Amino acid sequence: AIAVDLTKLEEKLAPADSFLDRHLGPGETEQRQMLQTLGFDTLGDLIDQAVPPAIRFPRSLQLPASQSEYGAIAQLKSIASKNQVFRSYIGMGYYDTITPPVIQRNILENPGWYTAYTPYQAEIAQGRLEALLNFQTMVMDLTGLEIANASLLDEGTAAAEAMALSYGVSKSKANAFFVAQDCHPQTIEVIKTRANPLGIEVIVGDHHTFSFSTSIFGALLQYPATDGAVYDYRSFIDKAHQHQALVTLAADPLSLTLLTPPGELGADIAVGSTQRFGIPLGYGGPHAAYFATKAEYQRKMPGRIVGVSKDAHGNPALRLALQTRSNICTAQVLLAVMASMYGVYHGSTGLKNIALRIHQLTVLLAIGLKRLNYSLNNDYFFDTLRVGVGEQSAPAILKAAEGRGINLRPLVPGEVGISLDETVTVQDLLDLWQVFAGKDNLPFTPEELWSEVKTSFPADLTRQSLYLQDAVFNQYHSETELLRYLHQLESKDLALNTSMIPLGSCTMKLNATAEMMPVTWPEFGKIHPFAPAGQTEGYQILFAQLEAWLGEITGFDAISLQPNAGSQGEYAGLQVIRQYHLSRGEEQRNICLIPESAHGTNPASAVMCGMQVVPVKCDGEGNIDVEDLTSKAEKYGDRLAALMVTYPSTHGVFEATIGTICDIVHRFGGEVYMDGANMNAQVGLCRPADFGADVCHLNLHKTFCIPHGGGGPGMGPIGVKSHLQAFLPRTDQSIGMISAAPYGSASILVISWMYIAMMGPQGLTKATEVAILSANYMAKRLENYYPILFRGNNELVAHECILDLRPLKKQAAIEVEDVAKRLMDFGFHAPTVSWPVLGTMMVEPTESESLGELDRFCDAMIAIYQEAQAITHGEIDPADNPLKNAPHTAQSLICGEWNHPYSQEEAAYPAPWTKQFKFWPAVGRINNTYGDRHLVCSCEGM
Amino acid sequence: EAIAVDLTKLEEKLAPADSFLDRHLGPGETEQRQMLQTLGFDTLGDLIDQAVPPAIRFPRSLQLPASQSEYGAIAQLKSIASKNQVFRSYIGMGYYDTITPPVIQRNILENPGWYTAYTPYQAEIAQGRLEALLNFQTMVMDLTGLEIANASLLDEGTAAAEAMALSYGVSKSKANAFFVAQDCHPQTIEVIKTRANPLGIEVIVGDHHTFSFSTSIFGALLQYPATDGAVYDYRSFIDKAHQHQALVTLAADPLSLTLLTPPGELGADIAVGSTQRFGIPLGYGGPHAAYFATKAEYQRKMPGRIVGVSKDAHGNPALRLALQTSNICTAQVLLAVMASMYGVYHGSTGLKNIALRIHQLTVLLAIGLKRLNYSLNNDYFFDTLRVGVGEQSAPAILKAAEGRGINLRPLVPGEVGISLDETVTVQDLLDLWQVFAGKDNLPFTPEELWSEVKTSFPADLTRQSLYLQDAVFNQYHSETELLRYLHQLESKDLALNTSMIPLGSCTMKLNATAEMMPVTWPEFGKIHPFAPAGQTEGYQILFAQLEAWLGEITGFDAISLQPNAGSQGEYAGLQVIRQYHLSRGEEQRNICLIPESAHGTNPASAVMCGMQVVPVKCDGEGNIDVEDLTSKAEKYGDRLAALMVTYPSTHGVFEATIGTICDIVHRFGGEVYMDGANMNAQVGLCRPADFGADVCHLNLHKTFCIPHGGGGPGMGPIGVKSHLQAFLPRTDQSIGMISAAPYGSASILVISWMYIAMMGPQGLTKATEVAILSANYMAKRLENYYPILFRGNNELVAHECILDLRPLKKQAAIEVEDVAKRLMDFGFHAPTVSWPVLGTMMVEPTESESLGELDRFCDAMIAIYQEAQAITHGEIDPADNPLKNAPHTAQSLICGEWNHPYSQEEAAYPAPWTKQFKFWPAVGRINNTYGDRHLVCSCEGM
Repeated sequence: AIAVDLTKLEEKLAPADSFLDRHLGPGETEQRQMLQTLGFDTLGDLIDQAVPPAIRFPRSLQLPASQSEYGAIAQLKSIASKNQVFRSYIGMGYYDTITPPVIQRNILENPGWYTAYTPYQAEIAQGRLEALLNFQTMVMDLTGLEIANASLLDEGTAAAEAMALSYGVSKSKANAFFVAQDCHPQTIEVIKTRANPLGIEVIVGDHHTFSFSTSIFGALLQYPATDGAVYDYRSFIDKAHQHQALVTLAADPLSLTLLTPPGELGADIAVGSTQRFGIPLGYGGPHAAYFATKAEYQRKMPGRIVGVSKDAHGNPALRLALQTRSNICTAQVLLAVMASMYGVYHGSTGLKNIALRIHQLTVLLAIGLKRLNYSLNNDYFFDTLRVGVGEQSAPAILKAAEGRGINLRPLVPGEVGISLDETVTVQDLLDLWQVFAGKDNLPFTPEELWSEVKTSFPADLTRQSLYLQDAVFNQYHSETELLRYLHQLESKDLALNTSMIPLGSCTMKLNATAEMMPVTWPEFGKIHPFAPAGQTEGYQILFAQLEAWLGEITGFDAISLQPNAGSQGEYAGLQVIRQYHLSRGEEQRNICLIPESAHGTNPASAVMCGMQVVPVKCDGEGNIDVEDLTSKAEKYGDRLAALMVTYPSTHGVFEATIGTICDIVHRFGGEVYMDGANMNAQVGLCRPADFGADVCHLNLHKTFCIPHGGGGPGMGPIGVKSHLQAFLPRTDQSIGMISAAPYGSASILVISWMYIAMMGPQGLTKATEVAILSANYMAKRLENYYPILFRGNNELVAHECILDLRPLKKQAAIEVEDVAKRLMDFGFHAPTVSWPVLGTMMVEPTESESLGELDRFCDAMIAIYQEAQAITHGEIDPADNPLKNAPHTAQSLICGEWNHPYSQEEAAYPAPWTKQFKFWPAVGRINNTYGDRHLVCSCEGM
Repeated sequence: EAIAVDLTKLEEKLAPADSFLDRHLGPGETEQRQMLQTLGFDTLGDLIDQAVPPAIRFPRSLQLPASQSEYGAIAQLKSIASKNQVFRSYIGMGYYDTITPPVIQRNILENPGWYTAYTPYQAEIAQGRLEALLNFQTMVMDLTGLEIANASLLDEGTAAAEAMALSYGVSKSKANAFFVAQDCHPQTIEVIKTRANPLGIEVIVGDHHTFSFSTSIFGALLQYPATDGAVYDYRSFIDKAHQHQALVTLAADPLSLTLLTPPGELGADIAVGSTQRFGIPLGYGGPHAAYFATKAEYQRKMPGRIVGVSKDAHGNPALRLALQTSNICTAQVLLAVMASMYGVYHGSTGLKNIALRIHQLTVLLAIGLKRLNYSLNNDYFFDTLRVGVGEQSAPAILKAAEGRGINLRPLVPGEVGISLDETVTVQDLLDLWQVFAGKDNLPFTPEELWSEVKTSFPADLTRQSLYLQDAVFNQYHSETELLRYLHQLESKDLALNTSMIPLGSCTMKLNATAEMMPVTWPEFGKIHPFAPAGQTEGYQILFAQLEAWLGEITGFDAISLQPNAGSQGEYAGLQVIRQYHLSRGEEQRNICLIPESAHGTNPASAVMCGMQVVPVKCDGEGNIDVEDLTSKAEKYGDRLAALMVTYPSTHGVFEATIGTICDIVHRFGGEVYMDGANMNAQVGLCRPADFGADVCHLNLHKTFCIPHGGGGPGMGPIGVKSHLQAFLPRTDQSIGMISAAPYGSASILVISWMYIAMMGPQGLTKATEVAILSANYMAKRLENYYPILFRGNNELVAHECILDLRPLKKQAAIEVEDVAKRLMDFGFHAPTVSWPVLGTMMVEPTESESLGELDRFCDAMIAIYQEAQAITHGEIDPADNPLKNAPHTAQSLICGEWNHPYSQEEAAYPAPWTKQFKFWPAVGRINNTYGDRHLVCSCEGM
């Protein structure tokens, strides 16, 4: 009414700063130029010919009008202010921690560290690869095990991965997995949810009293336990081995500075969270989980691993190793970088002092509580006490704590848990004692307790082995030293603050500063995921709005924000479809149709969901073969569970048959799952639910601006129709838990909230249309040099195109890898290489890159084409030329004798923009086969 | 408490926590012991006893709060900050809220790559900030319509005082009066009067309309728009002033100049103002870059620094500081960079739209206030209304406003001022109307007023000329584009995130992340400097603590935090001394003794203070000649105002005679002023007040961690003895105002508070001691290669040493400049060149740099020594060698023919560390003489 009058007044005013104009690369003049090149009169005409009219969304998205960056920040601040930052001593796998300011500013808030993606092009990712190598080394050192990966999603899913590995290397027919009842309860739920579709029996009970009478293939033990108790697990481990089972310890890595580590205990696998290595609570995440095991299991290791290899010059160089190896894809790289830098900055001595101090404060707390006549049940503990208070006092104690802004853990009636952490001071101790005392004057003085403190553990739990002894953990302890180390690593990596990284299937669009800013507000970053609901009302509002907006964008009736990667979204989606068929009394439906062009996460997820994968052929033009789909649907009619489809296709094509395809699947009793990684071609133009999908996931780290983080973090929320809503993961019928935290990595959800709020309905749709314009523009510019492999109706692509480089191989013996490395010399990260089609490149510019930048990339590809033609025409040595020898380091050009049939200038400055700004490749071409032959995954190798 | 001290004893029993001192210091205990052994001492304490004269050694610990961790100090400051209230201030008076584009906040203001280097003395490794400054000059020239502009001044009022001084210098008449319009901002008037006082300049303050020109003036200052908002046509006043041989300065709001006819077109001779509202936080006063623009004829008369376009050795364009009576040194570079990036990001169209919108909202506001029967006094305005409400209503309106978190400006009884700004929304106007209406239901609807708005100005005030038409202001409007432009410029510059910058007299120590963080908390950054005291209690506590702490460190009885540079500190100190002599009835005391080794700011400040400078000899050993001092003090006995002394000397030496020197000055009736730029050799070891200084300034941006900013911002607080306290600048006896804001750049004072709070008394003293250790270590390493020019008693230096490079000139025809450029090829910024002694380098490592870093720098100097020896010995051409051809760009090594008697590898990788990480000089050696000959100070030239 008045808001309406004001809104109308505001529209009369001179135009304010529109975030849309900062998010888009091409402005209106640049857009018109691109349309002229394509032969289209208007953007509307292009879009009307690209998107099949039938699936087209017939109206504007119903979303709030766009806000300025300033206004959206103000609105979110108001929301955030409703959260309450307590001192949470809840524990359960999340403990407050001090992020060193230098790491917060120069990594977490530095787009040089958070904008690149998975290190597919290793020669221009040595910086984050080194940080990941440090992460692996820290994990190996602390756990006492032989190999570790470059992170998993969270503790619970890492434990589930340990269950999967154990099942896979089992010698027996055992079908049961033992889970100690004192694992964190969310871990137990994640495990059960993963075991269910596989028919694995999960036995949950006291590890002291497990009979080994039912055969098990593995066991999971918590160290220290969820209630804080430290046990000697050696005899359990011995018996498990006698019964042909592997043992996984979920072990707190900070505690391992003091306690005998899994490796020395005889454990086969160790998992856990590195959250308390300086990563914000984040109301659940993101935090890098670790996974360590024996070298003999390396081929079964989930996720990615950094290995030390050598380059063309014989110099040490890092790369992702053993890539032939779970459905995990995007992981938690940025947070693994942060955790390893926490280890670098603190060193072995600093880390140990952090744990010692925590343990001393906990022992002191215990002594004081004993004097207050409370019962203390943990014989030994690291940071966590189990306190017997009685049913009558427990609620009153919890309430008194809350009165002082403190949360404790309700365990069982009459018992309360307290977990201390790096933030705890002696003043916090006093608060706790006064809360338990029920009065401020205590029967002891704090200092007098110290003489009674024994902080030692028994010999059989006392660690003697050293850790973090490599120079990297000792050399960078001044702030200035770490600043410089971070800077030198960062300078090796080509990220979005340098040039466009046109990775097909990845959507490397703008990660706007205003979107990133709220992630580190304490009101979002400092909340424990299991804090009482009364303290998290701001997050509640954030979730409700995001659920509504993503529901409107996808057309789905219900949204789950829990899954913390695309892979997890797919898995959650298939789990809900499975639960749906069971709810109908249709237990025999386990066939999952998957087109041959699908992302590899798809069939991996289906198999984890107990489904049998049946491939569906692609036709002559690369599209889903409808006849073949129909034939297979008919054949598996009684058993059809699902079709997993990506729209537009992984070929970058808008198939007009998508509706017909969904009808066929439904006709034969299946559900339709849509992989939503290509949603950047859809938003505002079409909605998955409207054309027949029953469920989809979204990659917020592709389409909705969560940064690529060097390979994580992501979020993979799912949308479902009403008939599936009852089965969504918990926040009688739920599938259980998919992620360890109820809302996964909640803190980063503010990024996508900010994007939607600043773009508004017209803005979001314009972004999609420009993403499509730019993809078609590059295809048009390059089509005479590299065949465009797949095109849709009207000869248009969607948001990405595939360039066929196979002719270059035939004509000049030039490999796709050669072109990828040569682009480095032009100052560019290669697009997606050899997926979904071997020997090709899939290029996705997104809407955020300017025409000048698109033209530079096209000009680079055209120059490389002309270099390849020189080889073809025999105008230069086919084995010794810039393509074969790329990337060219400065040292390779400047040092030693130059024996090539081309100039150093041709090598380093092959385009004029490189003489304005030169990005230097840090190492020469990395020998891939050598690194896999000789797996070296720790700093000892460098 | 009691209990508090008991918690302290307990905490001390715990395992050692992360201590900020160990992050601040470069060398740890092991490294310190190694350095001490090379010096022939066992302990640092024993070395310090020999370095500092026993007579002046502070005999106890500093009385300061015990050190806090980074986490604890942040928490303490946060609780202080929370006592400030962030209102919507429409106070105006030269400060207007503005939106700092998040991308600029994150990637410049919060990026140590932009804030850690200092003045661009070595242009070849500072092209990035030099370009940003060129953009700033261009922006100022375009908007003001004047021919030249500098690279920033300290604030608006001092810029106007600089304009007064320029006008005085060029006047040929006997005119002694300067006219200041009474509608200038009142703080501007007081700064002007304070500067005019010691020079005997008559300041006439009155209505410009009625100034008679009867009294001869040399200059006039007019405010545009006026402080009460009114926009006047100043052409006729300017014409009359010129007929009376006076220069006219307009203090002109640069945002308003997107709409209003600019000073140049009006006939103005000089334009000054603040660029604060180009996206710089209010900062409770600063820091903000002021501008100064004038006609080309007055170019050798311009205060401050200016960037000019020149060319390098290869003929390519390159920037440098050009044209090397004002005392200004450190300016506001970082904030000039921010303001220029605001111009780059918004462009001419964007800036104009921001101004148009503000003006439209202001016209809307006035129309509504009129409908409410209020009197609107400004015929024309930009953003500021003068509202007649009557004496009775004014207090109730101001209070109602405060009730909604709004500050208005009390002008005169019965009149209220309102200045709108970039943050203002239609919702804010509604609040304003309701506050003035005294109720929420208005007799009009917001939108219905729009038909009445006439936002045009008369033709004589309407700007037609264009601005910001250069490509740089058009090409970077997407966030991705600006991110990449910022990153490219940043990459050209060598800052503290790369390597040590051992600039003598500059103290390039750690600017710790924890110190920098609170600068951008809204509770510090978003407060108007003239907000009511009730809203700034957090700042009140901050100032009181900093004053107490700096008082304890210096031994002085009172501290003024107002002066916003070392130069301003010196000037404020001499003003207080002058006022002191006046208060005793001793008007004839105007002689200022100044040793010949003093920083050039010293005599400039003395002259601005109406004093006659008398030099004092420095002896053969480099020290103040006590016999000469005594003779000059005797000779000028009855006229002696002051001695300005630096301790330790500008030669880096603790003179044992300092106390005797002070006694002599006092004996002859003078005061002692100490230049405190070398306080990094003093903290905890001696105190100026204790050995006889009456007043000193501190450079917070040297000794106390405020970052160097690429050449600003700084703060120069002064400490005085009790007998001078009455005369301190205002926040019957005060000297008036030295800075435009009562606490200068208040927001950056949190940096020094954080440093002191985290270091504690032992930490601060250890820092001083390690700074002395490291300087001595370098001197010892280098002494057989480069003569150490001045040493104290016991053969030790203080915190810096002077390397004599003059023999190289005699032997090899090598200049200091050659060595400075060659260091670039080793990855180092040169130390201080040719000051205080021509042909030498003064090296100050500070305590924050590691032994490894100190050793790399010494090793580089030793390799250069050997390169010079090769020339001396005829082993390499004396004209064609790496010293003469430095710095070497990558392109000069890679492109074209290589015709040198040394290899490209010897040029680019002269030391092993350069093969681990190489910093590339962006340009070759810049031609200095050519640049000054052909002064080009705008983007037009490059």
